[PDB]
Amino acid sequence: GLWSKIKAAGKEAAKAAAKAAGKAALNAVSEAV
Repeated sequence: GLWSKIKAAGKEAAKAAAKAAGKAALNAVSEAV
């Protein structure tokens, strides 16, 4: 059938921004308190 081509990259793409994004978020408000 097919051995895929862009799977490890995409699976790693979204798996990073989402977390790294909310990261600076907590540090932001947690710094204003």
